[PDB]
Amino acid sequence: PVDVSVSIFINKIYGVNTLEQTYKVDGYIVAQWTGKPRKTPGDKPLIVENTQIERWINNGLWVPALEFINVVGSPDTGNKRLMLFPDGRVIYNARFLGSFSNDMDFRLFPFDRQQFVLELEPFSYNNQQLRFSDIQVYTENIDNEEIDEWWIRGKASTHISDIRYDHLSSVQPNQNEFSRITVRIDAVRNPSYYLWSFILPLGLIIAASWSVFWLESFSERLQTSFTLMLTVVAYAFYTSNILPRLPYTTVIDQMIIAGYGSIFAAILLIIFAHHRQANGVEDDLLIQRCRLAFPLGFLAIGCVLVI
Amino acid sequence: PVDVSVSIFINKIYGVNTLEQTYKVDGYIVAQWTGKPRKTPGDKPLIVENTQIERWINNGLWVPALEFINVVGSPDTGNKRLMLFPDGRVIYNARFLGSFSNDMDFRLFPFDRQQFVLELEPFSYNNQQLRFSDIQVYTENIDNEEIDEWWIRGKASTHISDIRYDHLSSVQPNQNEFSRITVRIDAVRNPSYYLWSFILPLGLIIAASWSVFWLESFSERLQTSFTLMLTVVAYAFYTSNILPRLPYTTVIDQMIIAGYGSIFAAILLIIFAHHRQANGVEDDLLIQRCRLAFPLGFLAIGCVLVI
Amino acid sequence: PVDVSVSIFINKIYGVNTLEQTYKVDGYIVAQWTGKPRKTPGDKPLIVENTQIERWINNGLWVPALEFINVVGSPDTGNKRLMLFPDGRVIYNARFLGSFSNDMDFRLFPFDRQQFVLELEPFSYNNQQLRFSDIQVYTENIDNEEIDEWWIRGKASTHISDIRYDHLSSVQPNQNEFSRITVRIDAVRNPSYYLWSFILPLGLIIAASWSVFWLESFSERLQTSFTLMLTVVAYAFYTSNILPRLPYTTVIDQMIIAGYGSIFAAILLIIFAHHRQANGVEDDLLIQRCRLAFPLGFLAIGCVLVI
Amino acid sequence: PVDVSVSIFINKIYGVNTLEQTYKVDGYIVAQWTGKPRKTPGDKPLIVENTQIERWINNGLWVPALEFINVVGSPDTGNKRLMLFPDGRVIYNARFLGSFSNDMDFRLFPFDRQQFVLELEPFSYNNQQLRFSDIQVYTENIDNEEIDEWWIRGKASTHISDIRYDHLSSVQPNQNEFSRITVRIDAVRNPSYYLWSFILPLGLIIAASWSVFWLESFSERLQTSFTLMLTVVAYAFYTSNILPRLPYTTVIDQMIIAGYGSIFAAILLIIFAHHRQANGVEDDLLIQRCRLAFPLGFLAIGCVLVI
Amino acid sequence: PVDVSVSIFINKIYGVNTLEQTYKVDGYIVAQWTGKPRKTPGDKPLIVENTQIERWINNGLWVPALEFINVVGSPDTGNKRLMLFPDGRVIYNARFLGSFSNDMDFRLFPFDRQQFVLELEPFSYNNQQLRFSDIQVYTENIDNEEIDEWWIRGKASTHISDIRYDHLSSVQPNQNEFSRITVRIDAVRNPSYYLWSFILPLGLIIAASWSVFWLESFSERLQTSFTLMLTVVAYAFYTSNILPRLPYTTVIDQMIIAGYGSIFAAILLIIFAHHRQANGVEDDLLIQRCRLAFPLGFLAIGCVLVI
Ligand code: NA
Ligand code: NA
Ligand code: NA
Repeated sequence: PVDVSVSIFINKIYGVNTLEQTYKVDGYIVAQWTGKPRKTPGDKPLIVENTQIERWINNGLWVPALEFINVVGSPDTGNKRLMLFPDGRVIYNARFLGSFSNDMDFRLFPFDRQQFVLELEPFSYNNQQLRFSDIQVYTENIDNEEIDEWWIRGKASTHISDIRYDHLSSVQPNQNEFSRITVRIDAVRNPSYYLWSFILPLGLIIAASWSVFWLESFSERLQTSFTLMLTVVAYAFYTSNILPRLPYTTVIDQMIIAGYGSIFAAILLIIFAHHRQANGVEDDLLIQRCRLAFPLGFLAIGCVLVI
Repeated sequence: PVDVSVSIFINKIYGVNTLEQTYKVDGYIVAQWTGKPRKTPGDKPLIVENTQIERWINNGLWVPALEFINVVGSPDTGNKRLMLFPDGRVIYNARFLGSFSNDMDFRLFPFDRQQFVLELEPFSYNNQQLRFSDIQVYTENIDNEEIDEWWIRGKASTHISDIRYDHLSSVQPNQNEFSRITVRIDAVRNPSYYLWSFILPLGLIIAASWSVFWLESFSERLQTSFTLMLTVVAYAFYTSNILPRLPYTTVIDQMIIAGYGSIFAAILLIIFAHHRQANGVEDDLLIQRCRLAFPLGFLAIGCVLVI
Repeated sequence: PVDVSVSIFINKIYGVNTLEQTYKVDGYIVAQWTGKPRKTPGDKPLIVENTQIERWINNGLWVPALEFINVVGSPDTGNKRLMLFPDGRVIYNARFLGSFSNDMDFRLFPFDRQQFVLELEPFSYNNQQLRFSDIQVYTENIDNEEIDEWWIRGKASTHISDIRYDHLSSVQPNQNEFSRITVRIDAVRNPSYYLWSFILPLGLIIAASWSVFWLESFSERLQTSFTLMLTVVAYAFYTSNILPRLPYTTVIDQMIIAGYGSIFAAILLIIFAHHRQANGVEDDLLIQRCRLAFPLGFLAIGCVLVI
Repeated sequence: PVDVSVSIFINKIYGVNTLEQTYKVDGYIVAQWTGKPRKTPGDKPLIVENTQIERWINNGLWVPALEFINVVGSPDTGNKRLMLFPDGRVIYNARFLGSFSNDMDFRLFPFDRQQFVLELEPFSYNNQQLRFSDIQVYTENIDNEEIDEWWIRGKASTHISDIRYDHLSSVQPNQNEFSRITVRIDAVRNPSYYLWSFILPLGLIIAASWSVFWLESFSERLQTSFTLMLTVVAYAFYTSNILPRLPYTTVIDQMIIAGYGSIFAAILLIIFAHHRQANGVEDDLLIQRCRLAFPLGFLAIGCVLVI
Repeated sequence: PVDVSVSIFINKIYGVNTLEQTYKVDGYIVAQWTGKPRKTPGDKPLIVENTQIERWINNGLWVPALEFINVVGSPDTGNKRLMLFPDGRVIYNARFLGSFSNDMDFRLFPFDRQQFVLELEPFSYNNQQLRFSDIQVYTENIDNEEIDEWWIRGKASTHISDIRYDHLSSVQPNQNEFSRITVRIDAVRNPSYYLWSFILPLGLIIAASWSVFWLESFSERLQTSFTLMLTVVAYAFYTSNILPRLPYTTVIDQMIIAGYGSIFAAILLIIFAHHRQANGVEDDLLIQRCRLAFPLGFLAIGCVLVI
């Protein structure tokens, strides 16, 4: 095979779309292999700029195509340089821009700890014809800085693995596995905006929903609970545009569920308190000891749910 | 005709847009036919990368164009390889990315069970000049995994059928039918998010709407019903952006209809209870036996509507 | 002139955007004219696939360009075949995809009855150099089926007319008129979703707004009317994203107007009832005979407005 | 210089985006200059269709590039004809489609009276090498018709002016000014939809906010004012998506401001009426003469604000 | 190296997207270097228009590619002129259009004072082979005018710095640093729209929330506070689409936080006032001296928070 050395530079990571679970990564790729010795004008290496490499490719120069596996849509490439040394090595430098995708598990939404994965693999040549020697990822632009609400932490993990493509074994009998480079960049979500915009207001809504039992008569406490459940419905919409549709529940969706449960349990308890009287003579105070028991049970529920 | 063998590899299915009834499928296509024996440099097969196939096509090589019938917009193709063996066969490998469309029947919205259809057909050569022998679809990347809220179940159904184009019979007298490959991938929607975000909150709203009859006087129960119907209007908006405009009613839209019906039937019954008095002396308890009859009728309605 | 025969095939009509008054039409166009006899390899006709027609065009073959007049944006063309018979005729087959536009009058919104218009006209050759003989439109894919909320009814109307371009008369003295093909496909909007999502809920809101006069005192009936007008404001937003900005009023906007009018007329009547007392001794029942007169006038208004 | 005559045809103006202050204009451009006499096949003029003009341009034909100065993004050109007469003149006909921009002053929003400006200027040749003789704009398609909510009024104003580019004076010593064509199309916004959707409902909200002073006690009138200010907040959102962010106030934003001012002045006046009692014995009627004075002052404010 | 002189002209800055922290800059770039003397037809300089420069580039002319570092997506270039003087200098004039990005710090949101940064750097040639001599930025189109809600103030700051690329040092031993031009355009946000749309309405909401303590009994003041907190929730949504997700709090988000704090502190104080009675005989006036103390503390909080 041909020993190909890659040096991926990351310019910036931007536009991390949580709803679509995609992100956009800019930067440069510098692939370098070796070939036969060639003659250049002077001792200096030749610079082959874009839209003119095609004359060299139609001349017979071996320029492989390196594609991104996990990309979404066509990667919007820009300028490209094919720098030709006369000692033998050929260097293909290109700028890439594309939307990449990952799994992006969302069990803990505001306190999330994710990673951004770049995958590179030759489109046509397998590991018997093109082998990746090593990659050095230069993430010095975003090594210790925060993009949007994501704090990039650590360096970039590099890994070279041989992926196997069973769909291509009908045209290649034995050699049908490809050398893939994986680049992993960790990212920790900053939870401050969610903490002061969704979590603590909903805690205040929960305390206000607890405040129904301090009232004195029945219609006023029903209207109190109903106008509280209306503003609980108000926060049901706000979370519909910050995280996608998930089979599980996150922290904020569990808080919405707890708000609905607290308010409707209060309404049912108030109804059962009102219809407690068989002949309309009994006072209703024995079941209304939930001024100091219902918040305690709610705190126990929250403490269990945190762990 | 020419016997063409296709091997479609599916990389990932993403972005299933329910409102537009489209979805995006990435992957590779490997078409393979046979031709005259040719000579290559060495015994090894020749690899013809992208943007250089045109020299071979202008030289006179037969490379058919395979289009997607059910695609929406232009399929955003990427890299392509035209691998030439010297024993005779020509292999056209290409990467595709495009938005596909299907019927996507939506009778049961959250408990839906749909399929994703890929259709492939030659654009110009009919079955008398190009015949699809067989297709093996390698859906091993998403064989037993869940994309977004869709759990992909089973393998990919393959079928080769001869479709007939009557619009082209004016230029082709007898042979005007084309061989189309259909690839069917089943998908079952995960109903959990809808279950805890729309169905059970609306059930709590229904019980709260039932709670009007436990009040004691008239103006308070009217205001109770009105502030309940306001939060029923609140959920009328939330469902407007999760499923498209349909002639029929789904489960959630039927629940909205049942909420409106319950609240307005309660308001009309309360009004008729108030105006039951001919001279203002009669008590109103005979018509207010719906504390234990109106929910029973609603449960009967729901049980009939489920089946 | 040259007699050109067109056979437009319609694959699917999708994405009818009411707010933008555009729609997207896929399918194929098959133009066919006649020319000098030519020699082909063998007796079989020659197939000229895409991205290779340019060699024949630079060789000197007459391939006219047929553009779409009413299209929005560039029509996203795909594959194209230039099928050359040796008996003389040249057949240009191409696939088109583009957003088309029409007037789309919206007097009756949910019970609308619209049409989809495709217009085709040569870009450069007038009727003295290129004449459309006839068109057969093969709308067999959507002849008797419903797209989105639009039921396609009937076949496709064909018409050939000579349009006149006065802007081009400075460069062409007498012959400056072009032969345009118009294809009309009727479509009837399915009114069910609007009927059970906007019309009947707003009727229930109207009846609830009528229900104010059954109350007994003043502050409660004002708060009743105010919390009803709030949920009338709630439906003012929902209709803002289903139909564009229009100088006139549709059915649903007239229902919103009637809701505002009913509620504010009720508020003004209640205020005038309260201030009817010169010295605070008069009872207010003479002006509150609108329990059986205000709905009757509203029904008369609606019956007049329907016709 | 070379005398160039332009004849701009306007097909349709669509998609006037008020928030972005852009609009889309379709149509054709017909540029015509004169040159050396040439020989054509026969006496007829030659038609040079698109994607084949490049052979004539590489042959040495002078085809200038005319760009649009005020365009947003790349103007999506379509088909183009380079019609060559043998008597000497060369005619460049092209179809354009692009998003144009203007200042679009918005002092009176619903009763606006705007214009749509098209600017054309050669990219490379100044007025010493290419001079625009005259332009005739053929706006006969939209001369007396209304697009969206904009009624196009009058014809199209034509003007040829020499614009000066000081950035290019380092490479051109004296001749660095360019001949620009400006095309002005007036448009009057139809105010009906805003009149019956925002202006008159907000007037009803204003009258309902005036209705607080007719109540009898304090808590009910506070809750009345609060539930009115809630639906004033409801219309604060609806206007956020119909006009962009502006330093000044339009008519509708002034109505929102007047609604907030009326309601909060009523609340402050009610509070000062309640705390008017030094010992709780005084009646509060002297300050509540605003049943017939507060609307009069509001009418004076509105009459001053209109002029 | 080669001395390259740049003269950037700015046509217009538009579409400053605060949520994405990007902006769009149109205009022209005029690069100019020197080379060997050449012969042109006549004494006049040669004009090389677009899509024909490639013949000169394949002939062997040195045209460097200048890229934008901070751009988002591919910069949508338009027309380009390569003006060749016979005295030796080569002038590359091109039009650019692209979305640029900056840090855009948002500590004070409505009273913001930002800058727009354009960065230009050769893609392939380092400072040993191409050196930027000087840049004159001609921002005369927007020198003293306001774009959208941004008032452009001052001229454009020019700076030439040598940036160092450590990722490219594996292919270049010592010379691996590039000359970058930075263009800084200051912009001050106009705070008027935010001042009369968010700041002063929320101040009125704060005063209305203070108004709870003037009521007389308990259930009415709870419902007062609850229906005030509902319209505080109403403004929590409106600010979600004008500024992005930030770790810190701006002015308006601090006002929302202060509104929630004031209302829930009032609710807690009212609850503690109600449960102040050990046996139900004590009057509650000592803790309700916050009619003249709670606003004073709130004013102290606001005065501290401003500085
Ligand atoms: Na309320
Ligand atoms: Na509300
Ligand atoms: Na919304």
